[PDB]
Order: sequence, then structure tokens, then C-alpha cells
Amino acid sequence: KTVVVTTILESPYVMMKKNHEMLEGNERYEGYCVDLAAEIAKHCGFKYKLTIVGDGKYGARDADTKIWNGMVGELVYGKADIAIAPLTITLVREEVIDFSKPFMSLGISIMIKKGTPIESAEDLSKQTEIAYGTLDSGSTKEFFRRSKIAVFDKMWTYMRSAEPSVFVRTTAEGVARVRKSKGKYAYLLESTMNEYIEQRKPCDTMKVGGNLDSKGYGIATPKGSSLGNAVNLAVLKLNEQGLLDKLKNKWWYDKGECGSG
Amino acid sequence: KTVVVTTILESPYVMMKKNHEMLEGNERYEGYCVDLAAEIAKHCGFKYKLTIVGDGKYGARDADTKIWNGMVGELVYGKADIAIAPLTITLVREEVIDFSKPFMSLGISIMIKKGTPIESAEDLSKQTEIAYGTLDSGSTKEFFRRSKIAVFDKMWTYMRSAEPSVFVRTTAEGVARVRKSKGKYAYLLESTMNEYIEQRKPCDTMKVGGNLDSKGYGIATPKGSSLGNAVNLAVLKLNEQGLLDKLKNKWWYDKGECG
Ligand SMILES: O=S1(=O)NCN(C2CC2)c2cc(CCc3ccc4c(c3)N(C3CC3)CNS4(=O)=O)ccc21
Ligand SMILES: [Cl-]
Ligand SMILES: [Cl-]
Ligand SMILES: [Cl-]
Ligand SMILES: [Cl-]
Ligand SMILES: [Cl-]
Ligand SMILES: [Cl-]
Repeated sequence: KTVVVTTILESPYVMMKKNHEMLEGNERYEGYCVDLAAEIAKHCGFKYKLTIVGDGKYGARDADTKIWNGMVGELVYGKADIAIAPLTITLVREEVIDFSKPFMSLGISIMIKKGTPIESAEDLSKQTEIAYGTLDSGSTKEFFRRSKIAVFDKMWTYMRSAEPSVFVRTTAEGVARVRKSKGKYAYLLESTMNEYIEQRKPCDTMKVGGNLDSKGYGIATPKGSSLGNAVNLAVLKLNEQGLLDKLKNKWWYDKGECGSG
Repeated sequence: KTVVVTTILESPYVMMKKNHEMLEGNERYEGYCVDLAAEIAKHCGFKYKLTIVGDGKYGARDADTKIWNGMVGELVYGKADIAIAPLTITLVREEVIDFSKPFMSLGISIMIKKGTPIESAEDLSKQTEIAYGTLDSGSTKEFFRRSKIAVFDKMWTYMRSAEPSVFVRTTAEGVARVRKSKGKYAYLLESTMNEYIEQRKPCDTMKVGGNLDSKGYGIATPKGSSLGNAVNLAVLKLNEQGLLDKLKNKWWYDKGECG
């Protein structure tokens, strides 16, 4: 009766230990969600096996085939019992799996190369010298496409037509583009990743301004799962004990490479 | 039948309209949670009656009688169908009712009278000239009592023995104490209330420093309610539509008095 946990290789949530081939089972992995999985299992009284999602994806429903991919797909098609990963709580996912209460907060944020004269989305929207963009697919692009807020609508009208294209295929390319564009590119991405990169060498990026929306990561279990209630309560217990803040500090700042300000 | 909504008179969530005595039913009330109730009702397809919780409390279990008071009590004992209020998501409440996903974020924050040389909890912890405290019961006090974080442990060690007492019986008293202590008291309270008061005349308070923890308000229904799932999805839809942010800006900043 070992619980099958699906998760995803994304730093600092789940990472392969360099000597993983000499280790076995859950010991092959380390990270924020590795620690969280252990805490959840302890407070719910189950043993578990960590597995990495087969297709490396989070969870989206292909509009044509109507098939779920990623960790959500592994839940609804019965390949895993629970997903413990940086999986954003969204309406479409909530329809098909049960999300625990959030274990981490996040929102759209701005990444600049140190020295860029930008403090806010409003700053971005009122100037043209500094290009800015998003991942070419996903929720951040759609946030701007759909927004009725004047500043964000102005940003969307700019980004949708900017040339050369301000959209990037991957988060890594957005980050690289900030680092290599000599201050002439700002990247819009989730605050959690932005904060993580701010603590990575070469320590040349910064998160600026407040978050543009409010989201969270949640643990996912299939509907009717015998684990759902206990996991949900475990998340709240961990927060009230300060352990979620403790874990984020550990993996973002204690293990950071750029010191303080 | 008509859905019975229990809520609480707390500005700006639910307030009596100025002319409420001329009005009946749901029209007597205005505020963030009045607007949220209408949106939830619309997206879940029910009609509803707003009611103010009889005992004026949020929801706690008496350790001796084991009886739940407040809005949580009204749900578990069958007096109301749903609570739409600034009800903090907590473990012990989640054990007895169903919380929707959070519809507003909040965390512990610091309120000062403008001019007080305090910018952070760390600032508070290093001195005693400016007294500081919390509500005398509830989660903010317990956050400090239980913290193993050095700065917060230092603050607790001060607050627990400070004389005269730095604890207050009500949130209103904490706010009033800030305003009336001539710059010598700072109050630890939820960021949402701190932000609200900062936008109210006489515009003499300020929110300073980052939040000390991360919580949220949730809508509550009794376990097994036919409304739970629909309400939960409705909160996420409203968030993804930007409507929760729009409503907060409406009631905190558009209707603010301090520029
Ligand atoms: O997509 S949501 O579910 N819906 C919409 N919103 C917006 C407010 C409207 C949010 C906002 C957040 C951040 C604030 C928040 C709320 C509740 C809790 C939090 C953190 N924690 C903390 C560890 C992070 C623990 N458990 S908890 O008590 O439930 C997360 C998820 C969502
Ligand atoms: Cl990675
Ligand atoms: Cl091993
Ligand atoms: Cl310019
Ligand atoms: Cl606007
Ligand atoms: Cl009436
Ligand atoms: Cl510490």
C-alpha cells in the first residue's frame, strides 16, 4: 500500500542528487517538495514512492484530443495517487482533481537585470526603450491578453505587436534574455521563480514591484481519493507550525548564492 | 429554499448602508463580502438572504463545552447554509466545515501612528520605547507565543511580560490605542485591516514592513453541502477573471479617504 507520488524535476522543488545512481528510492531526490512530501506523508500516515512525471509536464487538457498531460493526466488516468509539486491551483484543474489548500503563494512579477530603471509594471507600460515579454504560451501571456486593467492592457497592446518578438519559448530563455540584453529586456514570470533566480549566481537579476495577480501551488489528489481530506489538513497544520515558511527560506535563501541586500 | 448566508458586520466587508433603516433585506448592506455574495450566488445559481451572525463572532470551539460559536457554529448546527465573511482559513475550522479556496490574502503586519520611527518587526524587537502588542486571544498572539524565529521569539518575550499590558481585547481597541498613544504604541494585526484603516480618516496610521505570515479568508459551508464544490470553483473563476482584485481595490482604495 505504497502511495505513488508524481512530481516534476524543477529546481528547487525536486532535483536529482549528483550521486543519485548510488542511492535508492526517495533518497535519489532533494528539494522543497521532497521535504514537503515527507512532512505530508508523516502527518497522513502513509508510505510513498516519489516518481517523476513521465512527460515532464504540469497538466493541461489538449483541446483537440481532450487528453490531460502531465501530473494531472497521471492522476485522472490512474498512474499516480497524489501530485506533490509546484502545480498552480487553477479552475480547469480544480474541475478534475482535488487541490489541497495552497502550500506556497505566487504571482506574476518583473525580473530585471540589476540597474534597469524599472520599478513596476506601470513603469514598463509608460516607456519603450526597455522591451518586455512573457512565456510564449501559458497563463502569464493570457493574463495580459484578457486583462481589463489600463496598465496591463497597454502592456498587452505593446507585447502582442513588439518586434523582434518579446515572447520566449522557455523560462530559461526569458532569464537568459534578461541577463544578456544589457538591461534592454525585462521578463514577466512567477514570483517564486524570479525570487529563486535572484539568489542564483551570477546574482545579476532582481525582482521588482508587487505581484500582478495572486495564485498558489496546491497538492493534487483524484476525486474520491482516501488521501484528500488528510492531505488538506496536513498542509494547514504545516503552515500554522511555520514549516512552510521554514522550507521556503531553506531552499530559496539559506541555500542562496547572492547573500542579502 | 433561499440560501441563508451568515456574515459579520466588519468594515469594509459588510456594513450598514447609511440609510439602512429605510431599507429591507439584502439592500440594507454594502461592502466587499456583499458584492462577493452576489457574485457567488450568480455563479452558483442560487437565491440568498444575508444574515448577520447572532453572537457577532467568527468561529471558535469552547474547550469545555465543545460548542462552536460564531459563523462556524451557525454552519455546523444548521442555522445557516454558507458563511461569506473575512473568516480566516485555520486547521481547527477546516476539520469541521468546508473552506473554499481563499478569496483574499492576509498576514500579520504592523500598524503605527504616522511619525513613529518603526519600519519593521526587527525595528520593534530592538527597542522598548515604543510599546507593541496584539489581540489578547487568537492566532496573532499564538503566532508569537509559538515562534522559534529569533526576532519573533524576542518580541514574544517582551510582549508577554510588558507592563502595562500591550494586549487589547478587540481589534478596534488596538487601532484606537495606536491613534491615542501619541506615537508610543504599535499594533500587530492582519494586513487587510491595517491597509483599510490606513485609507480612513483621519489618515493618521501607516502599515509598515512585510507580512510576518501567510493566511487567507475562505468561504465556509457545512460538510456535505450541495453548494461546496460550486462555491469553490466560483472563487477560482472570480480570481482568474480579476474580479477579486477589482473588488478589493474598490472597497480599500477607490473608496479610500487618504489619497
Ligand atoms: O488560487 S487560490 O486558491 N485562490 C485565490 N487566491 C487569492 C487571494 C484571492 C490565493 C492566494 C494564495 C496566497 C494567499 C494564501 C491563502 C490561503 C492560504 C495560504 C496563502 N497558505 C500559505 C502557504 C502559502 C496556506 N494555506 S492557506 O491558509 O489555505 C494562495 C492560493 C490562492
Ligand atoms: Cl530545474
Ligand atoms: Cl539510498
Ligand atoms: Cl522611453
Ligand atoms: Cl484600470
Ligand atoms: Cl427583512
Ligand atoms: Cl532565526
